[PDB]
Amino acid sequence: MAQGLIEVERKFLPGPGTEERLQELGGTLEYRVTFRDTYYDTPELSLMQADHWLRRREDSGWELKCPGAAGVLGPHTEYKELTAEPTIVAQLCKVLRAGAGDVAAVLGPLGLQEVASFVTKRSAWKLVLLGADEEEPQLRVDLDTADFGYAVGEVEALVHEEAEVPTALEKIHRLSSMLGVPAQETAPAKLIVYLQRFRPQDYQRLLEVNS
Ligand SMILES: [Cl-]
Ligand SMILES: [Cl-]
Repeated sequence: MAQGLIEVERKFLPGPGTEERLQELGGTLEYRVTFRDTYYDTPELSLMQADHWLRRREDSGWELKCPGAAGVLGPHTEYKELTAEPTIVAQLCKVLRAGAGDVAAVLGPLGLQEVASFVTKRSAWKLVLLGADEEEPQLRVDLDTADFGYAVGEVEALVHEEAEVPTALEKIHRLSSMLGVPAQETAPAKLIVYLQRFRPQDYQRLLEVNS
């Protein structure tokens, strides 16, 4: 189970020189892929309010991201990636305060409805660091373009235990600086931009309740 359940990440807005600097560091373009995700939430965006993200990826399956360090690390920084459907069901019941063995079965009972569906084109780069001669010596950089035109990058470390997260954060920040990402720069998740575009009243309601 070598990869790890915990995503540590930093989103950014790509520029013309991002891939070249990745290459010059020894990074490689591992693949280019296109994937369709459908996201689910209550009409109140209860999951999004709790920094939970539930999606079913075509030809891949369900995933629930939920914060690994809620209240300690800011949103869009660390997520446990839940893919075993019984764990997803348990965590959804927990967050939403509610006999489903699979996620499809729980949507009705929990009041979860489709809130977005869209396709992303991704260039997945990986950087093996120090020729692999260190702990967790691979960082991923995804360069995504959503079908609505939004371009977003993510520098990502996948680790196994919360105790690895501080070091992962440090390495992601250092790689981010080398790719030319301003320290203060933020970039919204694709789903948030989808809501801005196509469900602007939901996006406004989200801003209001999150404050
Ligand atoms: Cl397994
Ligand atoms: Cl995103």
